[PDB]
Formats: sequence, structure tokens, C-alpha cells
Amino acid sequence: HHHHGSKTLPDKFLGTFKLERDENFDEYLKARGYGWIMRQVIKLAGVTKKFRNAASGKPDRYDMENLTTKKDTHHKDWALGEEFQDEALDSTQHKITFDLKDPNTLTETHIKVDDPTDVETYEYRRDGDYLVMKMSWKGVSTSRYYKKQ
Ligand SMILES: CCCCCC/C=C\CCCCCCCCCC(=O)O
Repeated sequence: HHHHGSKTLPDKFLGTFKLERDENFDEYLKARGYGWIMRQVIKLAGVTKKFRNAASGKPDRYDMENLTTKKDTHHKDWALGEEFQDEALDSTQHKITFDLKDPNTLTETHIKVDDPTDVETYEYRRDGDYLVMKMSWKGVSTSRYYKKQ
């Protein structure tokens, strides 16, 4: 049962979401330290995000995939507020935690294993048929729009 201590992911966040457009992603990637070549390939790559109830059938456990033009990530059987270690899109190991700030806000925090000082949180919000991913680095903000499929 899902009403005994673990958080439930609102249905709002379940499904397939395809990257359609973004705002200020280039200056954000620049603040993060990416040179021109890397920024072009990062910002113009196709992204499909998938969030589902865990295929294993464990209640309040989830699966999420980041499917891109090149690298894909597959995070299986995670729980909200529970940290796990896995390979991220940069092909390195990260400590990841998905959590709920409130029923309308999903967070995703990454800590680099080889750089524990590198800590970053991504925020997801639903806005109509869109999942909006928000990020901020050194005062530079960006929003990426994923159309629910
Ligand atoms: C997240 C940073 C990735 C750095 C390494 C990228 C390597 C090869 C090019 C792949 C470009 C497509 C992925 C762009 C990142 C999408 C981020 C997201 O939607 O979570």
C-alpha cells in the first residue's frame, strides 16, 4: 500500500514526454562551462523522457528513462526521497534522488561521484499538455518544454 510512509508520484508526471522547445538553454550551458561545439550537440539533440510505475510491480517505486539522439539512461525501481547511484547522460556515475517539493513539483538532484562538490537540482512541473523542466546555474535560468505523448 502507498499511504504508509512513502510518497506517491502524482499521475501528472507519469507517461512519455517529448522535448519540443526551450528558453535560454545556451546561456545556461555556457554558465555550466560548455564550449560552443558541446553546446550545439547538447541543445539540438532529441530528448524523450519516460516516467512509469516500476515494471517490477513494487508499489511507490518508479522507472524513468532519458532517451536521446546518443546516450540513454535507465533508472529502475527508485522511490521518492531515496538516493541511488547510476550512470548519467555524461556517461559517469552520479548519486540521484527524485523527490516531491509539493504535488505540483518533482525534483531530481544529481551529485557527481568523482566530484562530490558538483550538486545540481532539476525541477519538473506540468503546465497543460507540457512537462516543464527548470534549471539554474550561477544565476542563469532555463526552461525546457516536453510535450505529453
Ligand atoms: C547532461 C549533459 C550531457 C553531456 C554529454 C552529452 C554527450 C553527447 C551528446 C548527447 C546530446 C543529448 C543529451 C542532452 C542533454 C539532455 C538533458 C535532459 O533533457 O535531461
